[PDB]
Amino acid sequence: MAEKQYDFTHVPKRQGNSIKWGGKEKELPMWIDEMDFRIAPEIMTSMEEKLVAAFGYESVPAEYYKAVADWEEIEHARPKEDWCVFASGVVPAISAMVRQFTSPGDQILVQEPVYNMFYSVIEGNGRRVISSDLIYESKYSVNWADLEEKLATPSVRMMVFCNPHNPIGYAWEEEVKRIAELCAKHQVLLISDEIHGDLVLTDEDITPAFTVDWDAKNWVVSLISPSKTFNLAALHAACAIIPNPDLRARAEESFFLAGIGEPNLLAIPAAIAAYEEGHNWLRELKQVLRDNFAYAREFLAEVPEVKVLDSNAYLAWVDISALGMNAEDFCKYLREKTGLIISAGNGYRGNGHEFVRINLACPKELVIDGMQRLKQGVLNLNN
Amino acid sequence: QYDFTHVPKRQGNSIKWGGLKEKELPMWIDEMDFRIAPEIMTSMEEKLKVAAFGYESVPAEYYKAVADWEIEHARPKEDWCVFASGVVPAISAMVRQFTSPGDQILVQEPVYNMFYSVIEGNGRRVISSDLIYESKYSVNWADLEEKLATPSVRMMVFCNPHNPIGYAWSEEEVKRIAELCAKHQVLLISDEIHGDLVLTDEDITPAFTVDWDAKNWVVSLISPSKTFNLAALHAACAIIPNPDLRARAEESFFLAGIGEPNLLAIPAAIAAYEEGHNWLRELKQVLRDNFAYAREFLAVPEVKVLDSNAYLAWVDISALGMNAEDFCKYLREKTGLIISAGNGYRGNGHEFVRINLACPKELVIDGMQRLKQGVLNLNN
Ligand SMILES: C=CC[S@](=O)C[C@H](N)C(=O)O
Repeated sequence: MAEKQYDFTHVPKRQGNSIKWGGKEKELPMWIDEMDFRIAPEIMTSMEEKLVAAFGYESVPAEYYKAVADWEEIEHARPKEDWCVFASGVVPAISAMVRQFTSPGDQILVQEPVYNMFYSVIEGNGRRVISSDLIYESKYSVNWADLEEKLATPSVRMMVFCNPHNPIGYAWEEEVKRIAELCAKHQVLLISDEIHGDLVLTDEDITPAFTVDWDAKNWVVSLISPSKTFNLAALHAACAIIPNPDLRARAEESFFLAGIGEPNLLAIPAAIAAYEEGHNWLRELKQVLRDNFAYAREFLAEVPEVKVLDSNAYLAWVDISALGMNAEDFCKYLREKTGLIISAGNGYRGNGHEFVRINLACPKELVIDGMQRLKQGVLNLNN
Repeated sequence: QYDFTHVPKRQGNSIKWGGLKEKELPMWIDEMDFRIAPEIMTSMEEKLKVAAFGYESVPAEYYKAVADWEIEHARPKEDWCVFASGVVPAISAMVRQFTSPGDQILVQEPVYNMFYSVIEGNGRRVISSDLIYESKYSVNWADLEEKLATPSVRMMVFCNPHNPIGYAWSEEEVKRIAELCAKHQVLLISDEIHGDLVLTDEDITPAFTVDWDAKNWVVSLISPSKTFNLAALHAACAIIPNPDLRARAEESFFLAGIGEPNLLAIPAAIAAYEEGHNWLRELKQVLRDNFAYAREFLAVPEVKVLDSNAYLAWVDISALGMNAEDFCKYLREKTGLIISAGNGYRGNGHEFVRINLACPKELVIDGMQRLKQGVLNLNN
């Protein structure tokens, strides 16, 4: 092969409070959205240098927005640094922007099936989910007429738009300006969560919503973070990109009010290192991930009873309807007999009750064992 | 056994130290100029070597560390305990969950200015039963009960030990307040983030210790952040005896996005609560020393360091007849010493300065001379 500068073979050893690896003998979790790779050693170096030995209150330096705008220029479209505001997390920032830009009672449009934490922060904040469901016929599709009639609804004040879309792994262009343009037209804030934007495995690119014509650029917020990209979920560093100057200043005051406007001790130095010294680690990763998807899509093509969707952005969305069993029970039964743990599609709503989600961001050895645990689980049902 | 003489060299984005002029001495904002406990430090660099930082739950050891630590004071039941990334944000979330917009929320002015940000910024209304200032503050118990009895007063933010006065309330006072709140079905939020830093052996009585008339109406908030110089760790704990109250506050932490620990919060905090007793014992001796050196030097008799039993020195400048802000502004100007104006704390704060003493005695030396220097140029 072409020798990889960095280690994509060795599974980090987590402490016992890890959600993914914490709490049975010979069990294999591929459900929760975090990698099983060591982070880039260039980020590790930045973290270690910061650990000054006194960790008092921290401000957000102009060097953070500069690394952010640079990464987005080099890897995708350069935002203005003035557009940027730090927040400690994507979902935290959404939740605060729900509380800031909508009222209790207001509806918030999503596209089911979608990341299950969207429902929690909309419903838990006393707003109401409305969905222009995604049409499934081995691809999903947008019922645009149904999308427009929901946006025009007076009580529909926000669209939370997954770009690219978890869990179907779909990277939306042109579709994104339409969506922006329809939001603007009906005066609906478009919140573009782009947390998976860097992990497009095809060289299709994501279209950040902040790049839309000024006709609609005043109705958009893009959210990025290094977190899913460099395996730093617990770093609590994200970035809202908000061109409308009043919008942005109001987002920022609510981040403060919520307690998610100030960086923790490593959020600044590690994020800057990722955004400025992480291109080469990512490019290599993307080769390991492409290789894992190929291996998995190919092996499942041994299990004809399931149908993987055509992804274009590391999670595999797998159609298990043929087994004629509910994904919650399948995932339960599959676990108890094989020790493989994958995430049932129920929680993602839409047609999720027919699907399962398998996280392939792990060394190939675990992709093999995983896929084959899955084949075992299927074989036992037919016997 | 531990270093309290050399000031950590911060990166450029420190609030306290970032972007200061030459020859400027920051003694205003509440973080220390000491390196942290090596045992804490250790746990941080071990966690880092994991080299992958995905989602972390809160382990029961975190609540056991917290209960064991509370040796220092009172043992909360481990089930009562709920992680949140910080004290003020959990105050912010409990305001939104437990009151309605327009409701009133009672402080005892003068108090820590962040209490007004979270009360007013959430569209709630501040009402104060001012503490009666007579070189010390006292409580008007008649006034406090009338206000708590007002139907639109739904909550009370109680600072215990009370910042900026530096006063750790009596077991008597603490339970009397909890009885009145419960009498009048007002929720009592006990900010106890300074409880580990009472300089006298006069220990804090955490609101969670009050008995079952009123234990159902209390919430205690603690945190290693002030004690161990960890404001950027984002690790804290709410102690909430009432379980239906506890379950609700927990879902409000999760929606605010403060209910989940960062990559360091859990192991550093467990390190602090399990092994930081000796480090802290030695910190407190450094602080009684600098408090001692501070009051004797100022006794500047036109100012009055009033009796603090817990490291921010609340200094009365009423005899110089100068507004705190205009004073602290003029001080920074000619002398370079930066100190917190009392105005932001409301009450009678505009006649007081707050002075941070958690720095090596040499910086305390330099600051006190600077302050005296200032007081003399006003008279020339
Ligand atoms: C604790 C359960 C919710 S979990 O942390 C959300 C995560 N991105 C996932 O992939 O499920």
